[PDB]
Amino acid sequence: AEVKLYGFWPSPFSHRIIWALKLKGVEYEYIEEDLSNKSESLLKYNPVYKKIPVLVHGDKPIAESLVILEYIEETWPENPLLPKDPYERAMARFWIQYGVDTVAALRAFYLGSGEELEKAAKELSECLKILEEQGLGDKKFFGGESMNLVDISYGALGYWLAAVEEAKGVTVLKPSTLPRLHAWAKNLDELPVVKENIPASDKMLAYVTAAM
Ligand SMILES: N[C@@H](CCC(=O)N[C@@H](CS)C(=O)NCC(=O)O)C(=O)O
Repeated sequence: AEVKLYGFWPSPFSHRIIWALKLKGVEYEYIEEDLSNKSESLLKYNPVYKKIPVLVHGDKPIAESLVILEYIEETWPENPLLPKDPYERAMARFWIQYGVDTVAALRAFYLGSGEELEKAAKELSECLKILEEQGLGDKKFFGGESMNLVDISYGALGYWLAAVEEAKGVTVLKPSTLPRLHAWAKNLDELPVVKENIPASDKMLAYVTAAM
């Protein structure tokens, strides 16, 4: 109500927006899209990309999850998900942009097989070690003592990557090699705002498996 969210159930890109809206207490109408039979509404609201998610606020559409998250932060500023200091805001945006590199590494791992899969697993691990060492550090959350937009952007490193790891038979994010990032991902997975708003583990696995 007031806000509509066009999504796809198994997509972390959609889950990101749900978490942000719940952290802001904003009520929304969720519309599930069939990506092989896209609604007329989705095609009208996101003509450029024809992708979910799309947030519609008072009949005006915002596409692209990272753009939507910034819009939510600016439109409902209470309970900030970005810091005030411009430098710390720039560091948040920097690590969100590093998410592009992370998604690419996740994608190569997702698609890898044989000695390719072992390559991509090693490269994903190296990508995550940089994120852990230079991004997260010794903080409980990327946002410090509470989640910020960076935590939301990387939350898929828990439930989603875990499902992919199971399907692939290879675990990359593990406590022995990434103790701080693994603890972060586990803690985020156990947070009610996340745990209540991701698919059941069995459904998530079933999905990634199929996709493969
Ligand atoms: N950069 C976009 C990516 C979103 C995206 O890739 N959405 C996929 C589903 S996870 C999609 O809608 N694909 C349309 C299609 O399958 O043709 C974002 O962050 O919102």
